[PDB]
Amino acid sequence: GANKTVVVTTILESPYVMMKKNHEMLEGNERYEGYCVDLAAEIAKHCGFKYKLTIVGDGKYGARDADTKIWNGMVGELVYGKADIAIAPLTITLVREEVIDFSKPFMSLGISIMIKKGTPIESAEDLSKQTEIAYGTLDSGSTKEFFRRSKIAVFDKMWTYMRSAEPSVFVRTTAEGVARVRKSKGKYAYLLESTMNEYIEQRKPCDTMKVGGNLDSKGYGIATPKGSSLGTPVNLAVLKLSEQGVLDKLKNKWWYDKGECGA
Amino acid sequence: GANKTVVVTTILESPYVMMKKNHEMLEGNERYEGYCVDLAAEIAKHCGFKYKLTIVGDGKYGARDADTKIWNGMVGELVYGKADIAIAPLTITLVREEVIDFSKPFMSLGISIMIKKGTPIESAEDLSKQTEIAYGTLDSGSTKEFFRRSKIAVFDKMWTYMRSAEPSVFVRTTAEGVARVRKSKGKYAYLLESTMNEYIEQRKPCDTMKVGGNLDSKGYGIATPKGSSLGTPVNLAVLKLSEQGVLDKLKNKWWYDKGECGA
Ligand SMILES: O=C(Cn1nc(C(F)(F)F)c2c1CCCC2)Nc1sc2c(c1C(=O)N[C@@H]1CCNC1)CCCC2
Ligand SMILES: N[C@@H](CCC(=O)O)C(=O)O
Ligand SMILES: N[C@@H](CCC(=O)O)C(=O)O
Repeated sequence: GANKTVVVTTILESPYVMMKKNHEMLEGNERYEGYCVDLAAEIAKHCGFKYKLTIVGDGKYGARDADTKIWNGMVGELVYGKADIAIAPLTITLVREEVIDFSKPFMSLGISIMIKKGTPIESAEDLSKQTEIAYGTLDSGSTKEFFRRSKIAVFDKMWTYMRSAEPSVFVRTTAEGVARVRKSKGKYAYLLESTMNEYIEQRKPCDTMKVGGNLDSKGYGIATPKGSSLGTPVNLAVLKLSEQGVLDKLKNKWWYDKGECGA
Repeated sequence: GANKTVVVTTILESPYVMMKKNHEMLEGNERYEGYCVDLAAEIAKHCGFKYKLTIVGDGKYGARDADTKIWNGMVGELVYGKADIAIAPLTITLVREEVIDFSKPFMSLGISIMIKKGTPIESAEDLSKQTEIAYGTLDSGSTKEFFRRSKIAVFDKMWTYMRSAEPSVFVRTTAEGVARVRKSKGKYAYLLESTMNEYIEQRKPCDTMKVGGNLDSKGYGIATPKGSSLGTPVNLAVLKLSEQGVLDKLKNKWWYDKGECGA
């Protein structure tokens, strides 16, 4: 029927969506800033809809429980009808593609290694061949699943270690993973997406580093419930924004214009 | 109805599809080798179909004539019903997305600069600010369209030069562009996709080089006629192959295992 205000699910993840310092001063969409806040505005303008940004209730990206088969996170909010679109750093994966629609990618990324500066690790192979430096991933996301399902020798070796490590090497939020790298004196390395790694690398106190090549190559897509009428126009908008250079401009805005660690 | 032999349109473009040295000895799909030959085999296996590789009649990727509105190339072969699927380095673009279906990307690329080794050019900006070194693109493709439609200062400046340059800076095939770089003594630079640039860089006589960062960021997708039943299973196959590491393995096979210029 007639156009309705679109409910957008997203996640507090820097620099994609961040609470403005004075958010209690503010209301609605104005509380938030970042790459995905800007992207949401652009997509909405190019598709002719009004929208409401909402932070996913459980603070998760989206995973399906093996027993209950229930989806959590942003994927859950789409699947169960709580939100109309997810505009966030949501990784395109096979298991998700089967239950939600994805746009063509608006940003590329790969799994990558974050270290505290001076940590004697250059690669995944290096991590896998030692035990003094612990390492882990975010839970309820595509990185954890990557290791869990990998049949590649090095990554299987890493997963075999991570799943049984004590204390737990897994974290609830990216900020938690970063905090642990920073506070563990080089004895913890964090496996996270290159995009987030490269952002943090240019933030004070300038004490972390991305090392080695990416472990995989993929992208984030804008997600809609399977068969939603929003899917087509949203996909065209992403392609138009890409071709206009708008996506590149926004990356510059939120990553390198935000750089606090020099050149 | 019942499963039918799938007609695959593709293009002779190294290392994606190449005629085996002894092709006149061979018949059908066995005449060809390369990344997209291997990908076609994998996609067909994972989707449960039989197929016939065919080289696009006009040797073009696909562009729409401004007057007649007729599509040429591989895109034309899909649009007019001559082929069931395109498995090739076919760039995902807005204008194409509106007339054909694309899988999620199976390979990333960006527009890039090829020079003869020793050419005093480091960037697009460098090319745009001089006239002694000519430069151009392939015709009937996404790179030419990129420059034609760009509102970005440097690229508009480049397009303004390229469209009126004499003699023509445009070429019919990638091999032609490469031949011209190689034979023009540093007085021609070629604008082509990073994937093709990086392949040629590792081929004898080892006299070309990719310089500067990419001008854009995008990907190739597997294409089907709009609404075709093949689209869904093909897209899942691409994601599965990505997640299994098969796409990375095939890239290594055809780019770096094929490297003739040392380390
Ligand atoms: O192909 C990719 C990344 N990418 N994404 C995927 C997957 F979709 F997640 F499966 C895969 C790859 C590569 C390897 C195979 C699987 N990236 C792609 S394709 C593509 C775009 C962009 C992109 O990042 N977006 C650019 C990056 C900079 N500005 C926006 C933009 C529109 C045209 C098609
Ligand atoms: N982008 C990931 C979350 C981050 C991670 O898993 O490292 C996802 O969509 O699940
Ligand atoms: N991949 C391009 C062809 C190569 C180019 O334009 O540089 C296309 O699909 O049109």
